Amino acid sequence: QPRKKRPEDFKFGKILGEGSFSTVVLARELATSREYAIKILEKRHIIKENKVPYVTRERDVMSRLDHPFFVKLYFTFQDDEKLYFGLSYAKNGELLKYIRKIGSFDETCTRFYTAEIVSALEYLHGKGIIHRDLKPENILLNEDMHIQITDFGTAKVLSSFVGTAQYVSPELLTEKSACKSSDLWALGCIIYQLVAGLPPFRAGNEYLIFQKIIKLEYDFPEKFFPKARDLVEKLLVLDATKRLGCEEMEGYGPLKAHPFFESVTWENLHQQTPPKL
Ligand SMILES: O=c1nc[nH]c2ccccc12
Repeated sequence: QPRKKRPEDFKFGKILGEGSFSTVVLARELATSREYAIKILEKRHIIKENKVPYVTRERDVMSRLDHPFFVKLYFTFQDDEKLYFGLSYAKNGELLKYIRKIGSFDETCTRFYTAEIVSALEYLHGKGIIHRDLKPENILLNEDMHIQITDFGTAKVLSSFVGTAQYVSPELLTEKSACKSSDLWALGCIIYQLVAGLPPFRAGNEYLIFQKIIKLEYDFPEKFFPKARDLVEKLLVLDATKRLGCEEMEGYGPLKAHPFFESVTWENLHQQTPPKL
């Protein structure tokens, strides 16, 4: 393998994202002129707040991913104060940006992007990995407008944590337990948001959102594609063992065979040209 990279190998540019424990900065490697999104984490702050297990798990999960619809981890290094993770740069930003820009997706764009997300989840879940915080903010778009799912700090590897309120599955609120089917619940919220323009469970504060989620209190706009509504109803199901895609429903085959996806070719989505948004 190549000798470890270091900060001096790059010219750092603009900040791409900021979290409580990390900052992602666009960087151009001098020897190659390649651009990477470098996630930078301060060792002191991680240790102080007991985040070592999360940072360790994020790195370890990313190392295992080798699929076009996921962030790729190219390299890591550290200096005295900071860890550096070299990630694929998703030039077009967040799916959420496009939702806002255009309001809501037509049926062809909903179908295509939903199919990429389902195909990515099939790969992720086949590895026994659960994302636990899936949402349009961490579904990025590459230069070619294919998805690149990111943000694995909170993932779980199948042999505690609660993600973003609007996408939280009822079982987390009633058990503190997660599973693959929790990602599928989030998928149901995302589809709904692509079609309606907004997430299904909304309210003034988290407490009230949580109330709506555990009561399955949401509804569909009249202009909701009927087949997409049927799919969303089969995903937003309080009983986690009855969600389309979960093991107790015999997995991804029946999900991928849903009528909403009739015209989808599953085998080579990454090779297909995405519908203009
Ligand atoms: O461009 C990115 N690629 C991977 N992860 C990210 C996280 C935040 C902002 C950008 C990125």
